[PDB]
Formats: sequence, structure tokens, C-alpha cells
Amino acid sequence: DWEIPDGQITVGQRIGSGGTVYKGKWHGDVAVKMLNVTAPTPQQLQAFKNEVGVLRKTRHVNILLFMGYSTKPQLAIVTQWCEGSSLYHHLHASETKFEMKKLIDIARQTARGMDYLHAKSIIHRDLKSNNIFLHEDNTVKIGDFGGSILWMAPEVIRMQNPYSFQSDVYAFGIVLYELMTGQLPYSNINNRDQIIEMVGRGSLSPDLSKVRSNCPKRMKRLMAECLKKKRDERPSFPRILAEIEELARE
Ligand SMILES: CC(=O)Nc1cc(-c2sc(C3CCN(C4CC4)CC3)nc2-c2cccc(NS(=O)(=O)c3cc(F)ccc3F)c2F)ccn1
Repeated sequence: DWEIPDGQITVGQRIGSGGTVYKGKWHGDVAVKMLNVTAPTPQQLQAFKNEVGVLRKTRHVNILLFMGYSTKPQLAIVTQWCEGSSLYHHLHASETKFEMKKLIDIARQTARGMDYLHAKSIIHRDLKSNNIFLHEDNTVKIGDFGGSILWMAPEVIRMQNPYSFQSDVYAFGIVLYELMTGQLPYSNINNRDQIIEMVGRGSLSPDLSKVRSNCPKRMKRLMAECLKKKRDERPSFPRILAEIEELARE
């Protein structure tokens, strides 16, 4: 089994909270995600092992690698350590001058991981650029599927059956929007309640006039399909992947 016994992991620097993520040492570098629980009930332990079971179904280069789990001294999930920062950081904080070639590659890699998860019947539920780690600045690692409102599909935003393969697709659409515009959607409306109301009712959607000159018109159309307010009108990942790989040639 994939349990790591007590004392094998050396916990280092805290990364962020929400439980808590640390850098650790275990046969090299790992990320250690501490759930806020020291004496699990024989009921929490079962929802934990249940979630571990989900993570263990993934083996793919664009999905954060599951490496094991801890019961003692604390419930914790152990993964590979990623170097660098999230796609969100690159796109919106540091303004990494990515050529359109790289931008497309990132989308393609994101599409690969999502298509993979969907094949294994896993709905992400929280895809956003903060959750796409750009390991060594090259490889997309999709994490955080074991504050999100800009990526929420109208049906999800309707305060709510809403989490589906198609809500993931919509969130992926917002990610394409981020990539192809360099911007977060609704940037000229800094109002959470307003966005919840307007996106929820279908009166507001991302401003597509903002996708850059360089964006293969074929990508812009694909992004529009992913963002269909009408959930059934959205493409599936197999189709999204096929599409992105083909335009990636030209
Ligand atoms: C430099 C660095 O931060 N490296 C790093 C970080 C992680 C992180 S970061 C991070 C958060 C921190 C809080 N915020 C904002 C402050 C930034 C959002 C992202 N989470 C991870 C992380 C660590 C372990 C598991 C997950 N996700 S998970 O759904 O539990 C998961 C576990 C698993 F075993 C396999 C896949 C998987 F998605 C993480 F997302 C994972 C691997 N490497």
C-alpha cells in the first residue's frame, strides 16, 4: 500500500493554508498537504482513504503526481514537489512574456490532463489558473481536486447537480480566456455580487473582443464553445483535445 509510516517525512517550510501545504523531504522533495485532523474518527479516516482512492487513479504527466499518504502524526497527502509558480502567477502577476507557441502548448497540456481526468470519471470541480502549476516553467501540473467564481459555469454560479464534466469545460474555457487575452474576465467590474448575479442569469460573459491578434481564430472559436452558457452546447474534452492538437501543428 501507499501509506508512509510516521517519521519518514521531514516537514519543512509552510507554503499556504486553506488544511496546509508544506515543502517536505522524502526520497527528495515532496509537497505535504496536512488536513486539519490529528485524531481521525473511524468515519473521517474512511472519507480520507476514500479521497486517497480517487487520487490513486491518476498517473499522467499533466496531473500532480500522488506519492503517498500519512496517517501519523497527522492526516496528510504527499505529492511531487513542483518548481516555480502557478499559471495564474505567470499570467497576472509577473507578466511572463510567453510567445503564442508556448501559450498554445500550455492549453494543450491542460487539455491533456483534463481529458485524462474525464476519462477516469473524475470531475475536477475547481479548475482555474491558480491550480495549474507550471513545473520548471514548462510542464502543466493540474492540482487541487482532492474565490473560484470567475471560473464557475452559470449553472454552478446559480448557487446550484451543478458540478459536471461540462462545468469543468467552462472553467477550462475561462483558462483559455486567461491564456489568449493575458487577462482575467470582467476586469472592468470589480464586484463579486454583481458578477454572481450577472453570470448566473446569463447577462454577462467574458469579453471575446479582448483575445489577442495572434490567437489562431480556431482557438478563439474553441474558447467560445467552451464558454457556452448552455451546458449541453459545450464540447467534451476528447473533442477539445483533438481540436487543440490539430491547430498546434499549424
Ligand atoms: C513551489 C511549490 O509551491 N510547489 C508545489 C506546491 C503544491 C501545492 S500549492 C497548493 C495551493 C496553495 C494555496 N493556494 C495559493 C497560495 C497559492 C493554491 C494552491 N497546493 C499544492 C498541493 C499540494 C498537494 C496536493 C494538492 N492538490 S490535491 O488535490 O490534494 C492532489 C493530491 C495528490 F496526491 C495528487 C493530485 C492532487 F491534485 C495541491 F494542490 C504542490 C506541489 N508543489
